[PDB]
Amino acid sequence: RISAINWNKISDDKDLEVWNRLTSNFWLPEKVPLSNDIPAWQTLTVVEQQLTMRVFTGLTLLDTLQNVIGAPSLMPDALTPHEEAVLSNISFMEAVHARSYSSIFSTLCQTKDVDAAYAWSEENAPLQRKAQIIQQHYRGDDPLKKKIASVFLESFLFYSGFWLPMYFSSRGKLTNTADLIRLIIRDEAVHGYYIGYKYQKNMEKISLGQREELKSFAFDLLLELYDNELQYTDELYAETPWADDVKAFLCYNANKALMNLGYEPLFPAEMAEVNPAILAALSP
Amino acid sequence: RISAINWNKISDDKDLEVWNRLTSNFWLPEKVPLSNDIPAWQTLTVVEQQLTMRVFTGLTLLDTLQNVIGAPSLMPDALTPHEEAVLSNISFMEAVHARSYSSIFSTLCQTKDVDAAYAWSEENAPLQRKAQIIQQHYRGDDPLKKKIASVFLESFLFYSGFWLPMYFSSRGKLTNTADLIRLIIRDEAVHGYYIGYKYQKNMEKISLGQREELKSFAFDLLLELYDNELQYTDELYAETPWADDVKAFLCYNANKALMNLGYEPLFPAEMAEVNPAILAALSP
Repeated sequence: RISAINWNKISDDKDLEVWNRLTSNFWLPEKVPLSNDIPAWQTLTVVEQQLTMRVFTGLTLLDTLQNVIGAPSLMPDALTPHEEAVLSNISFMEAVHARSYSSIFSTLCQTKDVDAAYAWSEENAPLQRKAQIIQQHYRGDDPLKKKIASVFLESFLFYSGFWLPMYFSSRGKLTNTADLIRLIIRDEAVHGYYIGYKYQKNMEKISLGQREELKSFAFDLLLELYDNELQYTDELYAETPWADDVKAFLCYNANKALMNLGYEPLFPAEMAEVNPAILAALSP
Repeated sequence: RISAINWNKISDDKDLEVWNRLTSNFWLPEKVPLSNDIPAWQTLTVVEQQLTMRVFTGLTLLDTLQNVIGAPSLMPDALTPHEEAVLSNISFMEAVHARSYSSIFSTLCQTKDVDAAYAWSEENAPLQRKAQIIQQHYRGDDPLKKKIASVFLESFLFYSGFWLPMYFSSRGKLTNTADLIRLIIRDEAVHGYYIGYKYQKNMEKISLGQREELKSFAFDLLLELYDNELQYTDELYAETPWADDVKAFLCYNANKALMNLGYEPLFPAEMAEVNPAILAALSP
């Protein structure tokens, strides 16, 4: 029996707070003057241009997965009708994120190179492995594992890719593209926070034993994704000097993903130390 | 095997056209200065105020249904990945529509009266009947009937309710609320058009016999919804002089719903003649 939603009877204030944050943060890639990055794009080497297109196709895959499978898989497990509505917004904004990479490709890149990057992503084992792992949990019957997987997608699995536009930005290149990516991050960080909040809400109702099983599962999953991401990073950044920097940014974000789920960080400061210029590019 | 969406390889230009129309038309109820309708609200009679709250709770139910069940039920039947993305936007904007009625209630109405209207909608047989009929098709296994039902929801079933704010607007009352409703209509008319377009695309592939069965089904369904809507209208508008005007507006919109599916109108001009002031309020 479907009932008319009532936003003046909020059972969890967080639902309204996040509804408002996400909807007031609405944007489209057309609002970013991407074409002003053409000059900076021309100063990149062929290897750097290839890297960027490969990175971006990978991010597109993850946003597409989150739009088509991820956010919708969370809907049946919502605690409130307002959460269900927030999830529809999350799903829609994931399609906006995905669409934005095509906006970048269209402005900056040659079609032959973009198509090569799409094909490379179809064949890349580490990329397909992380897509597969997350998808498996979204298709499963355990609602708490779906939320863990979602938080790891939103707060960890994009960041090997987000590093690169932030790096270019710190060097005064592709600054409009970086503005777009910062809009994506602004969404993803709220998504990871909210879904992690809901994970913790749902955990309030389950047994002490299952809580212990899930913490242990969360740590194991993150370690496995982390290992696979190191491999993905090596294959992306091989012909650059940046792999170590990317890896430190992975550890930094891995700790945030854990904190969104309510867990202590796994990665020590010496592994998660990000160049101040990268941090400055994130929050300019 | 999920693949990264590519918006520079559009297989149907309509998908991009509608993506752009709907996303560029993004709005939120907070952008409408609803509180400026408080004075006009105070000039309405108790009977007129009750009518309005009842009308609006009914519309909220239908938007909630379309967000939670309707638009998502169409996703598995999409012809293209871009259509899937447009459907996520449609679903999200239906939640925005639903949320907007709570914005109106919060600004203008007393909570005790709003709650009475919600309860009245739970008990109203004609309202629950149209929700049930549409929901049955959304839960079925016939993708073409889902689209027919959706077009009738978007291009017909809201209009007994949309009449009232358009009427008030023609009389210089609740003009900000009417602006909000016009934003809702702007979305619904595009939704009905696009889903009707897709119905016709999908029909290109089916047998002559099934096409005949579906036309006959569409006419029967619309006649049945029409009869039920006359009853809903009688129960809403009983203590007003407006029932006949509302009914003519129903016939007018019924013909548009049919045209969105590619069919000829059923209702003759003498049944579908809408007061020019109402038409003017729709397109001011």
